[PDB]
Order: sequence, then structure tokens, then C-alpha cells
Amino acid sequence: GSSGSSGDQEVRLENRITFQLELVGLERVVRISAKPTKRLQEALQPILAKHGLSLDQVVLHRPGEKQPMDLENPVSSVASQTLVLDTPPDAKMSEARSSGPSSG
Repeated sequence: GSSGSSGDQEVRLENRITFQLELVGLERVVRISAKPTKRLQEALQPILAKHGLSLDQVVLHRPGEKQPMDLENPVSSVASQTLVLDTPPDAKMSEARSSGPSSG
């Protein structure tokens, strides 16, 4: 047992930033590295094109939000906490394969 946690600080940093992504659909935390200046869409561009995804396919939005975050924003603003990825309800061309059906 025994658990804990630590805090973080926010100071100016002119260098490539990185962040984690929540694979809701999947089950694992991924990391994304890219320049801060760049946007969330331009930084994911080489990620979506490298993941067979798209900017109009995936959806970025922190854990416990109301609306999907704007990629237009610089990753420099998404380099602290872990984000969440809401993949589309359909994917064929992609790495790995682990999904199940559902009903109600």
C-alpha cells in the first residue's frame, strides 16, 4: 500500500516540451514530444500522419472537461498535465489491434 503525490511548477522554458496522452480507447499512457511554439495540431501532424490518424479523426481534451481543447493552442500550454485522446468509433489502418463490441 502507501500512496502519495507531488506538485509541479510553471516557469518560462525555451526548449522542446513533451506531454502524455490518454488512450481512452486503448489502455496505456503515450508521450508526445515537440516544440512548444508549434501548435497542438501541427505537433500532432507528425503524430497523426505517423499513426495513420488525422486532426479531424482524433479529439484532444484534458481529463474532466466539457469541450475538446483547441489544437490551435501551442503545446507549450499542454506541457504539464496528461491529456486524453478520444479516437473515433472506427479504425482499421493503425498499429496494434485490441477492441471489443458493446451493447445496451
